Amino acid sequence: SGFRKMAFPSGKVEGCMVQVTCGTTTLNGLWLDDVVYCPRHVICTSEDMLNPNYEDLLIRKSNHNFLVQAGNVQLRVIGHSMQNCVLKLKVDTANPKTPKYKFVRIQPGQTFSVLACYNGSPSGVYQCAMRPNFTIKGSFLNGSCGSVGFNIDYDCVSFCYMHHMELPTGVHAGTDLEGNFYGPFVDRQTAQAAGTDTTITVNVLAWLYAAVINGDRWFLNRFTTTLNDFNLVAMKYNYEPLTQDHVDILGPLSAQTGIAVLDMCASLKELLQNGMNGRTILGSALLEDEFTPFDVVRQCSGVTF
Amino acid sequence: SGFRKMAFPSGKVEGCMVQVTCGTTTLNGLWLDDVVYCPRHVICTSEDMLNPNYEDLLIRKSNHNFLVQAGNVQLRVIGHSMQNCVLKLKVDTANPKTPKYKFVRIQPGQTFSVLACYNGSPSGVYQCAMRPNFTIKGSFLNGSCGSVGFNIDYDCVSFCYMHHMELPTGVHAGTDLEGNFYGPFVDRQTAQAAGTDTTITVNVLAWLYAAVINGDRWFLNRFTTTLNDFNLVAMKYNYEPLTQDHVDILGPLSAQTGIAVLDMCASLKELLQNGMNGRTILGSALLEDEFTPFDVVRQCSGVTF
Ligand SMILES: *C(=N)[C@H](C[C@@H]1CCNC1=O)NC(=O)[C@H](CC(C)C)NC(=O)c1ccc(-c2ccc(OC)cc2)cc1
Ligand SMILES: *C(=N)[C@H](C[C@@H]1CCNC1=O)NC(=O)[C@H](CC(C)C)NC(=O)c1ccc(-c2ccc(OC)cc2)cc1
Repeated sequence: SGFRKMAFPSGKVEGCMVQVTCGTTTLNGLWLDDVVYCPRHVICTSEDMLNPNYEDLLIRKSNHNFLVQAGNVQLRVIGHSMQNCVLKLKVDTANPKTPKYKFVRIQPGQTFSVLACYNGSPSGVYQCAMRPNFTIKGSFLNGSCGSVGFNIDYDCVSFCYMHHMELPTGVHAGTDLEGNFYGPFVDRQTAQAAGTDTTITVNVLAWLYAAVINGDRWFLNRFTTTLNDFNLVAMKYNYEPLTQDHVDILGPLSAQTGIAVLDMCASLKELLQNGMNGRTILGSALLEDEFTPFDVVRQCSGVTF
Repeated sequence: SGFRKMAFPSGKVEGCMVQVTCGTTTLNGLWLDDVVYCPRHVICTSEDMLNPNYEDLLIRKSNHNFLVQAGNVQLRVIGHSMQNCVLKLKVDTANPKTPKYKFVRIQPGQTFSVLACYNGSPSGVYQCAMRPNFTIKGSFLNGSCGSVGFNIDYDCVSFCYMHHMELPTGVHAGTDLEGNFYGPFVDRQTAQAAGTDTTITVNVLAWLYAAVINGDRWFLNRFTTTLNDFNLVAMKYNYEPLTQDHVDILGPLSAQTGIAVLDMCASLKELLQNGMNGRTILGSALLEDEFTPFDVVRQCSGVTF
């Protein structure tokens, strides 16, 4: 076929989104069993987010101060607690649409689908990678907080991300579903540095394998290299160094296409220091690093759920 | 925020996908009310697709020759008919998950979401434009036929596409939900020409507006132009000519950003004949034409469903 950035089907996550209102602040919550999960800054006014003391702010809130709405039907809140940067609301009704689910903390370079939501209603779905510097390059307007990132394994939804804020550079930051931020970020309206981002080398190689499978072969060169030699050029171009663990993850793709990983590194090497000369690869004029080796295999093998 | 290629949430379409088996051929069908829709080449063997006589082939088929499966539950087929290149199977049960829906035939340049499916099970979702030459640049493996393209307006699903085949260039071709192909294509395994594709000019301009809204402004130039002058360069670069209808569609974006459409054309003009000099716009080194002016407004205004 061809190759597109593909999100997981979002139906199972759609059935879990609700609207959470505290005071005049509304955002999105995730309703699983009899618990609703949402960012704790739902309790902040505009003035509060400059420097919030979340413990002090939450003490002024009671259960009935939290309005939780799914569709035109509301849940009754019978308990609340704050875990790290997330707030957990105990409701009197278990979500009849709860899928089989898990909470996972992903690693940098891994990918996931985002269901962007407003007022508890789904708006769109897109695919994201967790950058090495633990930001994501999303698309998020005011009110999008509480939108969640997830993967699906057959029938099981692994939630890995919930959106909390945008950085000065315009990239996005958030937490796992236990409320622990990815990266060194805090939920406060203050200027925060993400630090140098780097290109996910193993993902770029997976994509070059995807290119070969789909007929794009012009970049295949006549050289080879070593891991240390390639990593010398990786460092110069802000690419993650490649390890034997990464070569092993690329192994299935190597063995299907007959191109040794160190040969694919030599092709990438020449691309890095000679550019693309105005050509394209899989329809892009840049090297794409937001497909994992697993994503490539899924798309080229037609995995279903 | 930022700007990504965004698909509609797919939950409403997920509830409509089934598996259709005739003989040893299996593909995807769309179950709406008590009718299942699927490509008519479900009735073909491998040898049949070289030169099929679909009327002759279908006459040998009875209702009970069609196996329709949703999950581990099956539908009983009580009628069949062929409309253009689609087959309609009447079943004894109306889909309890049928959304409010409509069948629409889209225009070239319009966009839609694709729910790629295998064996009746959803695999992923991505966003597509109908090219001016009536192909789509999808991602489709064997067994993906019957996967459908759609848009969503609040609660109503507009089905516009169902996948039938891949072309020699690797692009994809299919029908509306009445079985009429987009483009000059036929459902036969024979070499077919799509003809010269061209770049959707109004979509490129919408994306340049999206860039300005999201902080990318370097391409804003000091020149202007006229419609005829711009179209002279559009023709040279295989861009659709721009009409007053297109300027009018761009009007809301013009009036929000304060950039006259003819000024944005002059910037695009210089980009076309001077290139991007190795810079990027919204993270791309190419001019993107698969966002409509409506898609830009939706993403920058947070439309929900
Ligand atoms: C959830 N509803 C929103 C989602 C964000 C809105 C716009 N795009 C988004 O991703 N979350 C919030 O508004 C956050 C609330 C706090 C309590 C975490 N805050 C922020 O998203 C935020 C924006 C900007 C800045 C910032 C940038 C630059 C400088 O100096 C140059 C200072 C501060 C901080 C926090
Ligand atoms: C549905 N299950 C598939 C989806 C396609 C499979 C692989 N990628 C796809 O999009 N549909 C089919 O296989 C079609 C059945 C007929 C009856 C429409 N046929 C084709 O998809 C097809 C592939 C290739 C060619 C072809 C290409 C080049 C040349 O000469 C250079 C001749 C023929 C024709 C049809």
